[PDB]
Amino acid sequence: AQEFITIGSGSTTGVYFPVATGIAKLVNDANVGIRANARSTGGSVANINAINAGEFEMALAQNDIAYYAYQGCCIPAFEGKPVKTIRALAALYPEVVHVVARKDAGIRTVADLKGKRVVVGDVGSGTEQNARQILEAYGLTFDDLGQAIRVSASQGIQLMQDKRADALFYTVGLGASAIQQLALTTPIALVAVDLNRIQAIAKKYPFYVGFNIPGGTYKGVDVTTPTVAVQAMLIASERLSEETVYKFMKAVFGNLEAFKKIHPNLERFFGLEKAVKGLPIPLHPGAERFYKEAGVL
Ligand SMILES: N[C@@H](CCC(=O)O)C(=O)O
Repeated sequence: AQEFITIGSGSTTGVYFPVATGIAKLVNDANVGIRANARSTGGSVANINAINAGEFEMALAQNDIAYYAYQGCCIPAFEGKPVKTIRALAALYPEVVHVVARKDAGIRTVADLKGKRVVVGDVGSGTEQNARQILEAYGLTFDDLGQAIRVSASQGIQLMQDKRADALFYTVGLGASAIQQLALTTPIALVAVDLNRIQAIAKKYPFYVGFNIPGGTYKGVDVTTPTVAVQAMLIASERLSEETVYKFMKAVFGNLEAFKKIHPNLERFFGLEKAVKGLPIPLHPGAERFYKEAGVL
């Protein structure tokens, strides 16, 4: 096809990557004049910066990060430096904050992370921002950690396996390959995140919702873990034409069955009505047209 669209995602072993890869496949197989490809990246912040720079046309990103970027606030990457070019295409599924600790590492709560070697997320990840915020809720900062490691998901679980890291954060949909792998190769435990503590700073970071990771989701973790979650979204540049986005939406979301087959999180959590519910940034004109046509707006 002649209109090229690159979709920013995340680590190859996270959920954004397989989802973006699946979306690109649906668009390319539709033969509608669009040539799409998914790019692995550090995550939400890197993706939004790439769209702002005109390097990516679309990307997956957390709703909280998208809001901070659009409004130009809350986090260093966007404080006083708004990215008004991003638009929402659809809300997708919940991204849960996973706090994974090696057993016998002396870590039972977030407070125990003080002095430990922790993988806080990849460079340019939304994960790193959530990690800083959660630590703040417990009165800590990255300077209280023994080491704040920033690497990809694959690299992070390798460090855990080799005992070069004691804990790892990952804001990601349930069932992420990286987390499943980590649980299978290493004796781990999931650290809970107290919603009440998070609520104490909800005025600064208002997007967290309570979420329970069901016991048995990951190998060796049979107890349910109370934590928090944000929402994964598909975003795009306002520079894309209304018709390009519309055509794209039809090829991707036109056949819900085919779309949900891309990943278990979509099959489990995706819905057209929820796709336009409580968005943090404006909908792209082409998406608005699609949803109106679908009778959702
Ligand atoms: N939400 C994560 C990425 C999760 C994923 O790759 O599935 C981030 O922005 O860092």
